[PDB]
Amino acid sequence: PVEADISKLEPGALLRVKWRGKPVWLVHRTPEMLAALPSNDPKLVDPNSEVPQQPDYCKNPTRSIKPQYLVAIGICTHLGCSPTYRPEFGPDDLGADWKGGFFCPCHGSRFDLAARVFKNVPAPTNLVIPKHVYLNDTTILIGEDR
Amino acid sequence: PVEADISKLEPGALLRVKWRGKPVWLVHRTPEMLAALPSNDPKLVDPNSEVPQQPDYCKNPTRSIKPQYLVAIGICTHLGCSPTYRPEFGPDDLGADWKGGFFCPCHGSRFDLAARVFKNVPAPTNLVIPKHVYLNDTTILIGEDR
Ligand code: FES
Ligand code: FES
Ligand SMILES: [Cl-]
Repeated sequence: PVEADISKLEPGALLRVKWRGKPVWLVHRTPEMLAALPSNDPKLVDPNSEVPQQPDYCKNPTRSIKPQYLVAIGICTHLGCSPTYRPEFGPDDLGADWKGGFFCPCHGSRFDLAARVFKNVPAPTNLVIPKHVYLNDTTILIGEDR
Repeated sequence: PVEADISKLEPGALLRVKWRGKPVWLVHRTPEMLAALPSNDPKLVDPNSEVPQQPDYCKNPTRSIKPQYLVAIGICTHLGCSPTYRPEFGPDDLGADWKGGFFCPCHGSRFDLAARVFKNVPAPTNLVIPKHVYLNDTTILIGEDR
């Protein structure tokens, strides 16, 4: 397992740590980012995380233990590129209704800020969330849980 | 880093985990084993761990964070063989005054239960102790400390 120190992870920032040769992202979500997540539901493939792409303690609307932080494996579920992080709302290239999320540059799959995949892109499932647990408020252990 | 679950490590037992290609041993020491350590001092090369073969939080008489468990890399400091674990006191082959420890089969180097090397053997230093930290009472994370 690897320890992720989020003590300096500012609002909207993304921290990358390596685990089992894979990139693990930790995103500090703002209330604004969180407020828009439910609105994505109708446009998502698996808004309720029914596909087991995460431990049960992350099978929820924000796919996380705490709303303030998203923890997920930064690998596209289509073929494995690493998606770009696009937290800004409504950029011209992604559409005015874009509420922040991730965009895979290899074949266009899109995921929201709970790493849930949108309908009709090559990726068929929400990004994988690894087992993890908070050791304390500013330290998340990735790879193992209680 | 590598997690070592010592929840089932009984008194006197030794757990082996692999870290960076190296064998890491975790030994559950009994009070009897601990009681005998100071007596080895006069016969040891570096009883106070002056040679930096370990992190500072292990630079002490039991070369460990807690007395109950010894954590060390199981590689002989002489030429690299893997020492045998000999916890029993006074076996005929090692001597009646033997208080438990390690015996390297390749050229006879001896180390005590704090992994400290005895005088006049081929190995010149105490076995290396890797950086590590307790995640909780029965879980040790090897390869990192904070
Ligand atoms: S690898 Fe991500 S859209 Fe194909
Ligand atoms: S390698 Fe251990 S005594 Fe030589
Ligand atoms: Cl081994």
